[PDB]
Amino acid sequence: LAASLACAL
Repeated sequence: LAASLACAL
């Protein structure tokens, strides 16, 4: 989940 937030942004 954490990585998905950074990736998206």
